[PDB]
Amino acid sequence: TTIVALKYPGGVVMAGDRRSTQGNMISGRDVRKVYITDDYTATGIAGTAAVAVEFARLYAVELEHYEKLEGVPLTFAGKINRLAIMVRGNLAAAMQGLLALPLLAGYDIHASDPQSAGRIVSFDAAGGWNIEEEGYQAVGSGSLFAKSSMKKLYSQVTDGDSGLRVAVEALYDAADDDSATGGPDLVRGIFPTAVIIDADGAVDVPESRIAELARAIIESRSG
Amino acid sequence: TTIVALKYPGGVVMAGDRRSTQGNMISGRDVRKVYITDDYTATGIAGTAAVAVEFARLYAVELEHYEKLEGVPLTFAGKINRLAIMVRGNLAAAMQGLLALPLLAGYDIHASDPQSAGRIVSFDAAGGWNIEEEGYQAVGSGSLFAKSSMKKLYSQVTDGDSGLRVAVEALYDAADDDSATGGPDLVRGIFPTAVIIDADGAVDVPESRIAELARAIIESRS
Amino acid sequence: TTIVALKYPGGVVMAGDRRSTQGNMISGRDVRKVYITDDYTATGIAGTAAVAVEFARLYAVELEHYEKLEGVPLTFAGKINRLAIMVRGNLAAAMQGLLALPLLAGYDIHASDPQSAGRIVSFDAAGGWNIEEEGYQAVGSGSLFAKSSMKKLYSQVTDGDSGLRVAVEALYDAADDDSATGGPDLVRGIFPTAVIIDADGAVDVPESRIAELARAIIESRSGADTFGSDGGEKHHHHH
Amino acid sequence: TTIVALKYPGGVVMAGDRRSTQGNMISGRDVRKVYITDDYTATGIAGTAAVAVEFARLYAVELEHYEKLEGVPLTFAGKINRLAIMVRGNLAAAMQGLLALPLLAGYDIHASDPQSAGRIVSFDAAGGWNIEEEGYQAVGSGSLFAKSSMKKLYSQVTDGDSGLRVAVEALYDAADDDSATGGPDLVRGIFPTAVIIDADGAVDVPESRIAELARAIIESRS
Amino acid sequence: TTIVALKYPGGVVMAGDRRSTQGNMISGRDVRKVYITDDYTATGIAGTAAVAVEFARLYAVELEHYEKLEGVPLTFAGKINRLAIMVRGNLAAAMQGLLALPLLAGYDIHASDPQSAGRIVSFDAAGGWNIEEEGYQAVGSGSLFAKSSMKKLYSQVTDGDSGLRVAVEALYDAADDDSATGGPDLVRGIFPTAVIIDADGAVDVPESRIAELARAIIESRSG
Amino acid sequence: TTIVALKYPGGVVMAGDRRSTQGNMISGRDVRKVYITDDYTATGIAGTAAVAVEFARLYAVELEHYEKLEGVPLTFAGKINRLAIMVRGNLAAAMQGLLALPLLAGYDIHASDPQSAGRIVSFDAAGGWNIEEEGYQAVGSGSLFAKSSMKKLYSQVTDGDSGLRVAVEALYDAADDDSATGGPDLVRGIFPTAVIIDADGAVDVPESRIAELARAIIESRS
Amino acid sequence: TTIVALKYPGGVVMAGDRRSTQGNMISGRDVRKVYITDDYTATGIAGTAAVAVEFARLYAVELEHYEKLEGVPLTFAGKINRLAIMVRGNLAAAMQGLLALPLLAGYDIHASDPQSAGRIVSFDAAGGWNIEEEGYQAVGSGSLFAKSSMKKLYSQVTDGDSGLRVAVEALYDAADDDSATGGPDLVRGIFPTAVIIDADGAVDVPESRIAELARAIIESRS
Amino acid sequence: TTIVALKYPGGVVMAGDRRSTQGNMISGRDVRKVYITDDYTATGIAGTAAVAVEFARLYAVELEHYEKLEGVPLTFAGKINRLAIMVRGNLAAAMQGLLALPLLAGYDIHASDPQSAGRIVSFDAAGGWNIEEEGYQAVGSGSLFAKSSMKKLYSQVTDGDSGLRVAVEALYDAADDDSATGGPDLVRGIFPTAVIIDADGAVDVPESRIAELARAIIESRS
Ligand SMILES: *C(=O)[C@]1([C@@H](O)[C@@H]2C=CCCC2)NC(=O)[C@H](CC)[C@]1(C)O
Ligand SMILES: *C(=O)[C@]1([C@@H](O)[C@@H]2C=CCCC2)NC(=O)[C@H](CC)[C@]1(C)O
Ligand SMILES: *C(=O)[C@]1([C@@H](O)[C@@H]2C=CCCC2)NC(=O)[C@H](CC)[C@]1(C)O
Ligand SMILES: *C(=O)[C@]1([C@@H](O)[C@@H]2C=CCCC2)NC(=O)[C@H](CC)[C@]1(C)O
Ligand SMILES: *C(=O)[C@]1([C@@H](O)[C@@H]2C=CCCC2)NC(=O)[C@H](CC)[C@]1(C)O
Ligand SMILES: *C(=O)[C@]1([C@@H](O)[C@@H]2C=CCCC2)NC(=O)[C@H](CC)[C@]1(C)O
Ligand SMILES: *C(=O)[C@]1([C@@H](O)[C@@H]2C=CCCC2)NC(=O)[C@H](CC)[C@]1(C)O
Ligand SMILES: *C(=O)[C@]1([C@@H](O)[C@@H]2C=CCCC2)NC(=O)[C@H](CC)[C@]1(C)O
Repeated sequence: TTIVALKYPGGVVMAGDRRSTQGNMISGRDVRKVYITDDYTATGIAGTAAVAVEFARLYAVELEHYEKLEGVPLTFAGKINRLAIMVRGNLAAAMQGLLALPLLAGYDIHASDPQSAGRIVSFDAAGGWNIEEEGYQAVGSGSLFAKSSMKKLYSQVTDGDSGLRVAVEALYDAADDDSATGGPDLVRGIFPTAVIIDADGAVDVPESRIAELARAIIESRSG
Repeated sequence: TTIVALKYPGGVVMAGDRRSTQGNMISGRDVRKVYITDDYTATGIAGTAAVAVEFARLYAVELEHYEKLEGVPLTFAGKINRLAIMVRGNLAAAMQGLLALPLLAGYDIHASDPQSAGRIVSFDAAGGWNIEEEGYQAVGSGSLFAKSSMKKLYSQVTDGDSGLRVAVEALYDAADDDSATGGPDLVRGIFPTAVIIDADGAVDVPESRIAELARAIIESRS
Repeated sequence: TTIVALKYPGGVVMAGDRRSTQGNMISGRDVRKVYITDDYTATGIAGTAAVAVEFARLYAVELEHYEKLEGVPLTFAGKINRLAIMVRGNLAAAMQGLLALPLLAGYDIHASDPQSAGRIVSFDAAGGWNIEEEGYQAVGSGSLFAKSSMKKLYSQVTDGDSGLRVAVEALYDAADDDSATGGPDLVRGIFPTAVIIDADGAVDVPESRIAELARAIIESRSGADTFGSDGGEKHHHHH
Repeated sequence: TTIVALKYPGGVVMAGDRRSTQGNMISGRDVRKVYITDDYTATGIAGTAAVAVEFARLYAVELEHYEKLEGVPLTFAGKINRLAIMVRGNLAAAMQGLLALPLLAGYDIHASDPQSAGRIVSFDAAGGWNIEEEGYQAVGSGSLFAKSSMKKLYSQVTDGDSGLRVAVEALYDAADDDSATGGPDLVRGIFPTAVIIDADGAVDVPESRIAELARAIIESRS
Repeated sequence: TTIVALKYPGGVVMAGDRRSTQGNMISGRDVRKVYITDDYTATGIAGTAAVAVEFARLYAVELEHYEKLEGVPLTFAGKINRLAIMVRGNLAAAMQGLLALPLLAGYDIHASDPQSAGRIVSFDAAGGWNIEEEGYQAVGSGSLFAKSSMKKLYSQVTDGDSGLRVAVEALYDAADDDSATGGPDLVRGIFPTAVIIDADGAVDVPESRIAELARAIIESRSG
Repeated sequence: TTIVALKYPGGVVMAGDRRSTQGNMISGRDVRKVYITDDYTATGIAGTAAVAVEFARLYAVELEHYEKLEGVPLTFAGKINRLAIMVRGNLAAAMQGLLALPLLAGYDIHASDPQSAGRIVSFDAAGGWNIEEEGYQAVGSGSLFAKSSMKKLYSQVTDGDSGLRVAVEALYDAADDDSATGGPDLVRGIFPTAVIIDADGAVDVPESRIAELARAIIESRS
Repeated sequence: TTIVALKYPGGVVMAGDRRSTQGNMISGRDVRKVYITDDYTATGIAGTAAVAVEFARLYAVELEHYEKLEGVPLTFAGKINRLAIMVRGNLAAAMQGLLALPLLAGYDIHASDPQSAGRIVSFDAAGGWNIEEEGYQAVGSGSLFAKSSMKKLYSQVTDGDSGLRVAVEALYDAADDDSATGGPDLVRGIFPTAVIIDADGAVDVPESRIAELARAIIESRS
Repeated sequence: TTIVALKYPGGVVMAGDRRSTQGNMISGRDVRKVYITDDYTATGIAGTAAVAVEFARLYAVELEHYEKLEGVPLTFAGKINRLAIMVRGNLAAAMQGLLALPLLAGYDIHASDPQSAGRIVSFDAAGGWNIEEEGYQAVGSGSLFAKSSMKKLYSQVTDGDSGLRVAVEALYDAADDDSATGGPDLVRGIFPTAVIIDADGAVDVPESRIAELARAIIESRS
């Protein structure tokens, strides 16, 4: 698994691979690992699928629940805290192998400066969180490969589209070096999924845009 | 890893993938796992990379050693026995994680009927061997996928070329389902290696022929 | 054990073998592993026999329970969630050798496009589920053999009968390679069971069509075996 | 695995199934488990395949080795003792999972009464042996089913052919109840192998004869 | 990690490095480990990030909670006891690898002599506390190097400014000998954080001030 | 520790960091980890220092020993085999926490094409070796960061100087992400060491050249 | 750690060292280990710092709590029992390494004979207590050294001042032989603390008096 | 234990504390840990006393043995290697708890520049050695304190006497923070021992010079 997230001027993008495995066996090729959790946030999760999925589903319900009860959404800091508490609650199970780690991306409508209102937050198994300041982050078995790739490509990020391209290329580098991360599948037409979030909210990136970027990356390296 | 071998009218073909890993990490993309061990035999090995390479190397030396000392090569049965003894000798080390399992393919110049002189032999960790009679075999983490694929494609094998095509497609199916087996890499131009053996001896299959077959398999599935 | 499920234009079919074992011993030859759980869904279970039967029985009760209480059946997504929660609830027991894994097949009456309303969903021990979209799935010790077989035969599925045939052939290939899966028993007349589900609902497939399909698969392999050889050599002859 | 042996008036018959497995997986369908070890004896072996084959191969060499060195074959009791010593020698390996148990069938040319010169001997992991006196014996995971079947069918053995039939039916019952034992495979035409030994020596039973008995048992149960 | 604290005439200073690691990997470069917990106290924490952060957050809430309920802030001794009880409460978890150890610095408004009203308190895993009487203390994997450095530099601490400079140099020595403690990062412009507390209260030291001190220390040792 | 090696047109460069640690403690700042082992080869080693230093020293003696005894140096393949055998010989100790892994760089004087005569070989704990074909390799705790960095920078390598620059930058990237790898120390004036090998032999890269490259990388990133 | 207590005509004195350690490291030099727990009692504690401090603090609160609620202080026997019960309550934690052992010294206002109203009570991990009647006692890693020293010096105790001198010299002897007990630190001017208790109540001994005695002991041994 | 060594213009000095312990108990106050091992070298050892003494004794014999046999002393590099091999030989025992680590100080008569001919070499449990390049080193439980102290005082070393003073002060700081290292004992008149080595050879520093330095350090800190 590999999930990446990066900030660009005016927003944030999060993308994830489609592979699921059982030991060495490829058991899934179209899993979606990045979810829009509310109008301004997306959650990507690595680790045990059952827990990962529950986290994303319960977390979206909890965010909207607060909103309906209180009339206003939680502040970004409050959203982070709720995710952290949810991860912390799974600590015992995690020690027993049901370990799941989310990566949170969002756009803070209340931030002072809009161009930098993008947010990336990582979490550890005990519920510790860290608001990323370096511009990008990644979780999963291919995360180190992805991060070392973004380290070299990040300077090319100037807007949402160059942001998305660097994210897809980082996932491509993760797949190139980590057999547990799925690369673009040209035969079946399956590609990484991605969410972009800016002042207008969180939106799924259309598969055809990702397909085009992936094919370009492949062609480019083919020579 | 996946190494396959299958028999076709007049000979045998053995093909192997190119991937090496360390845990989930892809650590190699061009490893050669199939070796010509003498004029009429090829060995493909799965398992611990260090042990596999050493088995193939020592085994070829042992075969030629006998030939130079005695003036004639070992009978095919003798070749099988030496490889089995070599595997048996690694049993202790294997239980400690140094396990390697070879797959042997050959053409028996002394067999009565030439069209069926092809031989495929598999081995277990204790040195047990079995001369295959169903037409094909495979070893490695992708072997079950490869064998289930060849079970459906084998009736198409009628000569060396259709044999080669089915072998490459079996490796393609193994890579499709086993993350530890490498599929054809069109970006880097790296494909499975293969050896064909018939009455004229063992010869490495040129990469261009495999690339061709691989692209046709991919085109067909898209 | 092997349970398979596959989608065909307009529906879905699920079929299961009949073997039960205790170690190497064959302890049962007529176990039924595929259940109609409601009018539009079937459940096939692999693993610990005791837990498997209980999951199917309790799940059917839970689906009907909701229907009687609320006046309407659960949406397909809700059916999936309930089965996932039930599996998750057995996680402790499963880590202690009581593990069971279900495979769910259904027809979604509320799906937009009827020809593809067929649904196949797999589950892992922790309750994780995945709606299958490659057309087929299988669970049990013979599942890898069944899936590799279906991978090569799936392009032949064009309707319910060809789908049934392919499912039976996949079970046949699983039994051919997995000693824990039972093949067709011609001496006793026992064959895999199957359920077909389409817009008119889930129905058990009659034993006689499955028996016919099975003998046809066997005669066909018998013929191919004689036609074939080992790179030219034939080591056995039928007599 | 299931190997059976039974005495009939004037000789003995030994038959074995063809299945090899690795966990639940069927890894082989034509394995031969019964060997003619010398002119008057056959050995069938169950357990670890590597070791089983070595035993049979080494044992035949040892019997013929004695014969060439001393000019005469070992007495039947001496043949038993050598086999026992070979099994005992594998005891450490066996406790480590490489356990193989042979079943020995023979015809004693030096026995006083020819009609009963047939011999069946079983062995345990420590090298203990027992000359069977009840008429039949079996080894392997399906042995209990085979023995209970022979217990009911043994009164039908009156000569070599009815003995061969009972042995095949015992293997059929073992496969019917033990998933590790292979039944007759009508699709592939593969059947249990058998060896018959009488005053004229040990001979392999032709496959066609076993196929016919197998079909009659199946028809009869159908 | 290294957190240092030292008393100077009239107050106290606490400074912390910015590194977070996962095994040998540097996983963070801008973590803040020193928090102002109330108007007159600061808490620096080493160990498990998740527990560390939760300690500081809950501790700040608990101190203000008492103040709002009772109308007056807790005495300094009461503040120490509350932190000790919180640490003790994590002992079972700590034995499971979730260990966190705080270092408390404060200014006691009720102390008789103002020049020495500065306070430094250390804590062990069982909730034991000790009010430091030798002028400085440190916690974390680089604490012994920091303390041995302050032992030689402490006589130079005559006021809050030289106290801040020494604190920075002790952290510099900790980073020089402990790979788990981060040194000043001149390329990215990231430096240790610090808090100064005197009769006017606790205040964050501006990063620019720390950067100047760090550059000066670096120039000096260069020759 | 991080040691990197990369091929450039006409040769090869190997560079290593200078840090040694004991747990979290920095215990050394000027360790040299890259050695010229003969006129055309360099060895860099990661792992337990006592064993690493021993391996480089013993290996250079072995290479020269052969040369003096036989009158000619070992072929490159033979040099690889000797290093592999030495590593294999330490396996028991390595499972005991004494593990050391070398990285070998060389220039093959007997290679057909001089521009590509550069060689990079990696080794695993069991003595398995692999001649690298992707152009670069790295060993040590910072190796993955270094390899990911070189993957993006490798296309800039057109000669020995750009090759050296990319190697230093890879080490810089390794130190930026791995606390166990030492970055350039501007205060003390200590920098990574490097060896360049081309048709004229292996020569140590002067510290001043490395220092200029390091400063340029630092200025570039700030 | 070392805490000593001894009876003198008319009262009792308790004194403790100032060292705290973490393994071999000296982590503290001014810890106070002897507390006045009520007007007529002092408690000194050895073992886990966290537990010892909590024992002294909770115990003082419990004694005064009883006094305020009931209007009169607990009898000396009651005070002993409360401390024993508190120690017993820590048993589980103590078996887990959180072990602390108190030493209690007091003056019993209700005793018949005032010259001997001094009391010293020791405690074990399970809450067992013992009223010491031999004149002195000590707890901590240096206690055996302190007791053997007091055994030889005790006959010199004739009043409060000589009692104080013997206590300080016993702590001196403990520090002389036990690296975990701190000696008088002349450089920093830190000395053992002490509490004296007689008919007028418990009072802290001024540091200057202890420093004086310590200097005299050192002069004497020089 | 703490043993320090530092280079000064023209030579080197090595000094060690005098304490030996058994658990928390001080079991010795006058142990000598620094030995002159030949005319130009001194060895200081920490760890298990039995093994430490054996090392110093055996090593001095080995150095002189070579000299008598070959007519010339070993080069400094050879002396290092011999000590390393001796340490490596104790690795199995060290794992079992008999761990001893030497620190080597010497003056290399064959060095090009005399003012810097001083040498300091440290060793790890596996026999790994490192020629110190930053001016000083220390071994033992108080070594980190001693090194952090020398890091601040080293710029004061300008000759043999200031180097000896700084070495004594570093040992004083080690004793101040490590209960296992002995400080100057003014009551008994026992101080750290030291060896100075320059072009004229290794000589023991007279106790009176060390006593004066120690008393001055103590008064200074008072
Ligand atoms: C990824 O972390 C991975 C996925 O299978 C899993 C599936 C769906 C969404 C959550 C992530 N988890 C694992 O355990 C695999 C094995 C290493 C995986 C492919 O990495
Ligand atoms: C295959 O068996 C595999 C290869 O890495 C290895 C490399 C070279 C030749 C021998 C075979 N061995 C392993 O351990 C991997 C993980 C399961 C592998 C990719 O399958
Ligand atoms: C299959 O999964 C299998 C069946 O015995 C069992 C029986 C009835 C319904 C649920 C499935 N379960 C087992 O434990 C056997 C051994 C691996 C089995 C035949 O596979
Ligand atoms: C039988 O004993 C069996 C055979 O696989 C084996 C193969 C060839 C000749 C010797 C016997 N051994 C096993 O381990 C299997 C599983 C228990 C087996 C099928 O019973
Ligand atoms: C420090 O103690 C350290 C920090 O990562 C951690 C991070 C943020 C605030 C609390 C302290 N904790 C650890 O576990 C690391 C291990 C080497 C650390 C760098 O020392
Ligand atoms: C590197 O591999 C490293 C070095 O300390 C060591 C020292 C000198 C030359 C050989 C390599 N070895 C280790 O054990 C450290 C910790 C993982 C190290 C810094 O990486
Ligand atoms: C003494 O018992 C000792 C002290 O550190 C401790 C500190 C303050 C008051 C209670 C006693 N406790 C220990 O664990 C040390 C090690 C043996 C100690 C110095 O003896
Ligand atoms: C020091 O290393 C130490 C000494 O007792 C010992 C004695 C004589 C010369 C060799 C060194 N070794 C130990 O085991 C003690 C306790 C940890 C010691 C005081 O440190």
